[PDB]
Amino acid sequence: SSVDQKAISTIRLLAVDAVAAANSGHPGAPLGLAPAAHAVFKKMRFNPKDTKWINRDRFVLSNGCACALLYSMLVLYGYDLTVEDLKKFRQLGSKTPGHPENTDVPGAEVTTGPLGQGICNGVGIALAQAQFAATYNKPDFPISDSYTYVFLGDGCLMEGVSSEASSLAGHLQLGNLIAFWDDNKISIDGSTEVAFTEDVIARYKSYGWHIVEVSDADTDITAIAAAIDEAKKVTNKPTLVRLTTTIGFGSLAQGTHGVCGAPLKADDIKQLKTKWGFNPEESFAVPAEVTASYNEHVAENQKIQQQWNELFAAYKQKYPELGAELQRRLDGKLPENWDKALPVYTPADAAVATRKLSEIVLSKIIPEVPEIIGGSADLTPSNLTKAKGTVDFQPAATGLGDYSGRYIRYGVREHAMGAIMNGIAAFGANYKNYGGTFLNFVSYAAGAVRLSALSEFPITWVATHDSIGLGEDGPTHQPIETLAHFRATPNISVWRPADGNETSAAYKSAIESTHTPHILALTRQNLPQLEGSSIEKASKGGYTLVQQDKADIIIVATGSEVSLAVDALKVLEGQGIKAGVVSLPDQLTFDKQSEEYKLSVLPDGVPILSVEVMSTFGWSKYSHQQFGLNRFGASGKAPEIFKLFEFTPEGVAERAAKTVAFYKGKDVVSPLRSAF
Amino acid sequence: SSVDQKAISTIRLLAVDAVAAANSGHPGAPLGLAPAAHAVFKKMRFNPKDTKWINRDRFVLSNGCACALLYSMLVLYGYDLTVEDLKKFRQLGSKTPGHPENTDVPGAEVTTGPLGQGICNGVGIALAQAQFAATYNKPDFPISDSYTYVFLGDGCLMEGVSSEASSLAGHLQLGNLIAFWDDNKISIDGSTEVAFTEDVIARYKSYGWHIVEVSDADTDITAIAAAIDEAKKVTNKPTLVRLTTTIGFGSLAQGTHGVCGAPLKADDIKQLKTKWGFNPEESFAVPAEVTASYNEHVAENQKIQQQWNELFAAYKQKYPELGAELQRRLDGKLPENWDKALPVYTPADAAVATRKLSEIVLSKIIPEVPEIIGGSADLTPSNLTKAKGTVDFQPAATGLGDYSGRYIRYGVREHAMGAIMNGIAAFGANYKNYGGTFLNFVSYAAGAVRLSALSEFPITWVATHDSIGLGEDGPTHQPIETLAHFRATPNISVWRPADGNETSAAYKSAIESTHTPHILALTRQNLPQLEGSSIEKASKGGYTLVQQDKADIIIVATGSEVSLAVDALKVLEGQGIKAGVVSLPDQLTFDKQSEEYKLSVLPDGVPILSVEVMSTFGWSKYSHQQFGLNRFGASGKAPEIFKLFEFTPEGVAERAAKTVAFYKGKDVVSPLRSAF
Ligand SMILES: Cc1ncc(C[n+]2csc(CCOP(=O)(O)OP(=O)(O)O)c2C)c(N)n1
Ligand SMILES: Cc1ncc(C[n+]2csc(CCOP(=O)(O)OP(=O)(O)O)c2C)c(N)n1
Ligand SMILES: O=C(CO)[C@@H](O)[C@H](O)COP(=O)(O)O
Ligand SMILES: O=C(CO)[C@@H](O)[C@H](O)COP(=O)(O)O
Ligand SMILES: [Ca+2]
Ligand SMILES: [Ca+2]
Repeated sequence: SSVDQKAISTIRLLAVDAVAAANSGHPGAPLGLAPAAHAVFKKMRFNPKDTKWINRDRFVLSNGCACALLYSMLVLYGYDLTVEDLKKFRQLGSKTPGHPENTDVPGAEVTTGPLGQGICNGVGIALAQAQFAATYNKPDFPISDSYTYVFLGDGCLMEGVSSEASSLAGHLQLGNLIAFWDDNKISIDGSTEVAFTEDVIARYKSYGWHIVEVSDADTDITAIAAAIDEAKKVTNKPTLVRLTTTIGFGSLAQGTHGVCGAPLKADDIKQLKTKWGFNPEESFAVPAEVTASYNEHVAENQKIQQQWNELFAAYKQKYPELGAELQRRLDGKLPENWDKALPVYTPADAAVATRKLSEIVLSKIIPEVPEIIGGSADLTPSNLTKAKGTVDFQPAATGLGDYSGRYIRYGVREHAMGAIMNGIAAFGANYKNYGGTFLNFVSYAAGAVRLSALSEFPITWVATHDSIGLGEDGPTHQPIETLAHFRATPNISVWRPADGNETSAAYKSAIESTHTPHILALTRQNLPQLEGSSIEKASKGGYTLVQQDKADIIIVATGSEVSLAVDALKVLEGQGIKAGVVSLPDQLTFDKQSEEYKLSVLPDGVPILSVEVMSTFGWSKYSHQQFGLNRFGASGKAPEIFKLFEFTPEGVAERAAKTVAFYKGKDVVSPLRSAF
Repeated sequence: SSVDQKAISTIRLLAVDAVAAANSGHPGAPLGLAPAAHAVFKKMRFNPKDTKWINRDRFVLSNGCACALLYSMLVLYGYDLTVEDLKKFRQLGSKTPGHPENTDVPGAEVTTGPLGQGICNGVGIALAQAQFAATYNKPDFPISDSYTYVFLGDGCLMEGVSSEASSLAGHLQLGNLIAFWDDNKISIDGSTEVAFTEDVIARYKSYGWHIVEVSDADTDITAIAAAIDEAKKVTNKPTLVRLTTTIGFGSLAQGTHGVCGAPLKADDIKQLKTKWGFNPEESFAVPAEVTASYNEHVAENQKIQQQWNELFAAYKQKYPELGAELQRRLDGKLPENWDKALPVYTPADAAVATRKLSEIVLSKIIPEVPEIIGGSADLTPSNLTKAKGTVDFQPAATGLGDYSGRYIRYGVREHAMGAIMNGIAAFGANYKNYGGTFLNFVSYAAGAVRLSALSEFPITWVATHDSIGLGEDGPTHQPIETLAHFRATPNISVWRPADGNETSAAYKSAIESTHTPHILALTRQNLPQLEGSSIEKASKGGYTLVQQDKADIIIVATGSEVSLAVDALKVLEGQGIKAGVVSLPDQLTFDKQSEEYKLSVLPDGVPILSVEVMSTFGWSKYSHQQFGLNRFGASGKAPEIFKLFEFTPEGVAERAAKTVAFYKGKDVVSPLRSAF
């Protein structure tokens, strides 16, 4: 219609003008996708004034560099984002950053831009929706029936992470996921003929996706809407809608890679506007008829949400227990005193691997906290991430699980597991979700892990086999750089618990988290229960395990090296050296403590030696000398590897004694002191 | 035949016995794949006594946990690996580590185990072979005509990196790549029905691969050999051979996930041996008839290599220039004085972004060093990785390039680009190959990058847009943790050149490298030519740029922050503070210098402040105080971001002055000093 065309032109020109004002950014895909964005948002249920409505449809822009398009949609629909914000596109401190950030942009469900992530986030949103609906929906009470709409480009389809997630989403028959491929035959290097000639459609059919092809997505918004209708009929397959578009549609440079990621020339913008009936002298024009048309859809959606609120109230009357649970989750609140389920240990209990302590924690807290779900990337019997008696998340048609299940079989797909976890957290409803693999292969998922931190999502990696302690699998499996990498990433809690109490503290942090992803570095090998550990002390991230007034040295250690440090203390005593021991199960949590608390753990006037069997990077924040492993490991029985590298009570004692001698007659201040 | 069956049983039992002796490891896939390994090695051309013969067929075990199978093959064929080594499987210091390592295992082309890597390495070996053959082959001189055989499992097929590489390998029509899928319907979590139900075959057809299906790969070695013959007829498609096998074939626990990764029970091993005609009381049995049969094939292969050597000698007679070039490369030697092509700059030259300096270096050295090839992951016009006038590596049938081309269009496939680079280096012939992306997205390829370091491959990442200096794309694009991560990985040179001379030094290191991967962290933004820089000094990794006898402080910086440090020196002079400046373009290279050299750069008795606009991790090796960025970045014009975070001459000067005050009346020793 005339107003549809005008809306599409408005979107296109807002995006182009935003890029022009910044003299930076990507106008091509916004021009090519504005018809589809118009059609999809008209089909979506959402409330610009309540971005957290749990039964909203979700939209994810996986091709995040097209975000001038997303921002234009959000402005036009009256989210908390204005034309003045668009005018500050890509400007320092603005609400319109160069790639969409869920923490900064109202209506941005996730942080995208790194290619491949958004579509996987969409799989996770759709996974959560299916699980949520199976958990809460009752006859006559469709509490959850929302869709997940994803836009993606060729770039996302080239990134392996999207293949992983698309395979898994097809396997999981996620019929409320509808993704749209911007099939514009152009990427940054030029035509896709130079690097991307696969039959995408045949590939997606091989995953079990439904396909709808829209041959003229530059203009045929009727076919785009019909493709959504068709997709919604196919309740047991995610759908890929092939949008054949011209990148930069309308531009003089349409269909060229130059329109991909540079501002258009001024004269190009003038002819765009004139051909579409706009004033070439005007920027950021918003015809009131477009606002009005969009406001009609908002009003209708707000009435749908109003009715949903009444449906929820009637739900709480009919299903008081489920209803109260749901309200609690939508309030962002864990069950009262849920943490009384955390296992507690004493020094009289047996040695246990922290992977096994983790299993035991999950077995106790999963029954108490329904919003915990999680899985493993094909390492369930090694990470120990499933609680006996839970059922797998599977479409019931397979006979292998149900959508009400709580345990996800991710397969050998660490990267997509990371990004799917981000989408599950993004869904909301207080989901506290986790994913298991070996610590060394969390690195396969770095692209997503970093976005967990940037997005402030409380996801949890259950990262077992944390060190040379795993033994025979050898240096291809043994972390060296991994903790340093993730500790150097802002906003990642990297817990390396030493024993049962510390593992309960780690999970207490990970589950209570609302804005910080967690990585739990867990052992293959057994560790003793420590004298002096508790959930309370370990919850401070770092704490004095063995207090030694008159210490000649303090040894600060994590995980499996805390027990080693305690054994070294006994060797040192025989050498006439008095040591204290600090356990530092999470450096981030410790960092957040008060300066006085931190100085009580790492005081002035005593040399401090760190001990952790991987990179020494970062450890100078907490120590004067560092005993770590800065070379790759070895394939052998773990105790022999530790002996080889002198991570023995005697080897630690030797380096502690050298540290005491090194600082003899020097003044020593806490590593916590800084010049600035 | 009878001896074929006996060889297959020998292989199976060597593998099972190796796992049994270690009481650790994976017997299931070795049992299921021994028939195929027997058939493939019989088709392969190789010399156990010359593992570097450049026209050998290559074999890659992508499912590296099956390496008891690889080791058994290598022992049986008389590589420098014995039955005594097998008996030390997974034992500290042995030549039979738990996953195959090219540095430790004769006949292991690459380091595998991390799933997905090997098949991508195979794509790279096959890419190099195609390029090598196109470069050197002449009529009547098939210098290079070898195949690349890869075994892989379901796990590798689930990992996104293999999808990337398989898409690209199909695009590249790599007809000498033959991969074999162990289709045994089992992974660690159980049946593949729980997580991996895609139509693998249809997917591979969608990439343009040829398919051969072997329905009984437990016994039909005739069909496996015929599938190789068929694959070799299809010269314009890589082939996937579907091997339908029983995991753990023969074991009481065959076809169960328990046979995947745990030693078999002793009684199981007894019945294996009895059913196949072996002595259940005997371990590591090697029937001499199997040795003999295998030695016949070796002798035939050695005669093929002998004839190849004569073909090469005749080649050098007919094509003296090409022949001498080829001999030089097979000797591992760069062209004499190739480095005289490196650009050199003075302080009178204009400011240049180090990405552009990189382009200029490549434009000068590519014509001089034919063994340089490389590409970009769809960022060619942003990384600036193509030299004008080179042609792309493409099958000529596309019209878009030729296999003699030297520039690879990797598409948006960073992880596979990493692992393909490892395979290109693994091919040998002195290939010095590179791959461009933004530094922040090198992290997508961490799984492969770590294996570059562990494998000692001289690959090069051309990693542009290294910091907040890139500006508007914002925090999803700006590295914070990235250098710390890779610097904390053993054996990665992480060059962050400050100017033209330093960028030439970085490439001199990267191209001369034979055992160390390089990451070149390069700027989007322009940087000045520094007074005091040179290729000679920067080649030391760290060097005194501005010497100040009587320094009150030394500022050590890298890349874009070296110019900042020099500007801070001028501010400090006005505040009555004398500073020196150290440039540290590669910490690893610097670390390898003599202790006296390093102390001349970072002396005792002077506080040292580091300045680098990302994580402060690692910097305490070189400084007393660290000025870095330990939070995510921001979307804005780069100079405004630097101002926001006070990476300005005044902000650096302020922190330098606080550092001088902090150490007033303290004794200061070089950060290079250690207690142990
Ligand atoms: C993981 C990752 N790699 C590389 C980039 C850089 N990049 C942004 S867009 C883009 C091109 C992808 O092309 P396409 O998705 O087809 O976008 P279109 O040009 O059609 O808008 C690339 C390589 C990125 N943002 N993330
Ligand atoms: C990147 C990566 N993720 C996880 C692992 C752990 N792992 C080793 S084998 C394996 C199972 C893969 O199953 P499959 O390849 O089908 O091997 P099969 O059991 O049939 O021998 C897993 C998950 C790994 N080695 N590398
Ligand atoms: O080794 C691998 C990865 O290649 C897995 O098969 C697990 O390592 C199984 O062993 P556990 O450590 O769980 O006992
Ligand atoms: O921004 C992206 C990645 O999303 C690319 O489109 C490049 O950033 C293009 O800009 P230059 O920095 O090369 O000028
Ligand atoms: Ca495209
Ligand atoms: Ca399998």
